[PDB]
Amino acid sequence: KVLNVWAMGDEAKSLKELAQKFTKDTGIEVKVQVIPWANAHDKLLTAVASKSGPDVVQMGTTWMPEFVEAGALLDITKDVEKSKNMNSDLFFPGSVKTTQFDGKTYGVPWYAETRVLFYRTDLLKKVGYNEAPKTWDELSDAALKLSKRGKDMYGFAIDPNEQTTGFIFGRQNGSPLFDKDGTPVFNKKPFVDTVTYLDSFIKNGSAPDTDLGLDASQSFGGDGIVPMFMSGPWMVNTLKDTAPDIDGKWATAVLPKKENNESSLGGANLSIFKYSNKKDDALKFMDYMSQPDVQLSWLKDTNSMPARMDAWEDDMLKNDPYYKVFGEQMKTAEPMPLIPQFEEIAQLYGKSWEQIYRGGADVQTQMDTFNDQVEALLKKLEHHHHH
Ligand SMILES: OC[C@H]1O[C@@H](O[C@H]2[C@H](O[C@H]3[C@H](O[C@@H]4[C@@H](O)[C@H](O)[C@@H](CO)O[C@@H]4O)O[C@H](CO)[C@@H](O)[C@@H]3O)O[C@H](CO)[C@@H](O)[C@@H]2O)[C@H](O)[C@@H](O)[C@@H]1O
Ligand SMILES: [Mg+2]
Repeated sequence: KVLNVWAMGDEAKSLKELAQKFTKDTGIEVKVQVIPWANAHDKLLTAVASKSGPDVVQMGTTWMPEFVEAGALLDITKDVEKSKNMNSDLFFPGSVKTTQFDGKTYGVPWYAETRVLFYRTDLLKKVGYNEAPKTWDELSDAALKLSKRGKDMYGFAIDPNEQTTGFIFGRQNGSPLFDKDGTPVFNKKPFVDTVTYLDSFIKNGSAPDTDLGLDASQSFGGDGIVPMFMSGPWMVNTLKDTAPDIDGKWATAVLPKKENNESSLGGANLSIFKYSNKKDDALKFMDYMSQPDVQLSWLKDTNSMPARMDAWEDDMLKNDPYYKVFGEQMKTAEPMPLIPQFEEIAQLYGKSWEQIYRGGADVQTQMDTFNDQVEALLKKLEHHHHH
């Protein structure tokens, strides 16, 4: 009797609230499950293996190609063309790219995100930076200077389990990641030099080489143990809600540049699980949640980025300092490679990064290994497409 919705993290709390109003408005009962992002990919895999799971699923954009490849998401092309709230034409092209495969559409953008630099304005001033670092050389320099405040003080965080980080920096140094032929180029100089660059922060003590176990207010607030980092909109919301002691002492900025300062485009879509016996009510739910006023309500409350383009004309999105930075960054933000093995490739990058930063492996050598692993994965997939 109940429409099952799987959602993730902090956003799923807003979705649960909205779903309560949906149930009041339509009479359709809805149970929203809240799944940590850390566990979600495994939970999705289990649902696919068992063909049992939710009716509506919040899908991280980077996993769209995987779960379309697996046949787990319903083709909703005809249905979204005929909604006035879910039509692809309303959304940013980069967001739409995460939903469309071989001419068919498999979800509706729910929110977008991109990654920006968060920095303590007061602490950067004290090391001679009146504005955020704007190049790789400046990020390195400021970070190293901030790390000299003390043995347990740092300058910049590199999250070893953040799928986007290595690949963002790689593209900034001109690596396409995969060349025109689909061949991975992780062992070519642009990428190798990127990973050397990131390792430089570990080697010089300016990025922590273990998880310090601090929440954002404890690491970025107070005396600013970690005084620069990269994140998305959800960290503006977190810091506004949890770090009052640094109100007026931090800001965001666009990413520092190397060749370019491109960031990632991510977020989440709403999709219908292929095996659902509630497809009609799933679509009603998605249409309702795509109402522009329903969207803007929760988006602005959480400082989140709409994937719907006309939302950006809203006075807050044009004039709020955080939204100005996100909007600027979004102009050039690109999805991670939209390939069905992305997550597994990212996890492989993670292992290789750990061999380097913790194991002391030579970067070129480890990138040769990693690139071979990736090529092997791609061949393994190709073979499934050639029976
Ligand atoms: O990778 C799948 C999917 O990720 C989306 O990013 C979402 C982000 O998830 C990242 C995670 O963030 C956590 C946060 O969820 C958690 O509440 C706090 C406190 O525990 O810690 C982090 O900040 O970070 C890990 C790396 O450590 C990363 O793997 C996750 O992707 O969570 C945000 C808060 O819910 C979401 O706003 C954000 O969308 C991408 O947007 C999407 O493209 C990816 O497919
Ligand atoms: Mg130090």
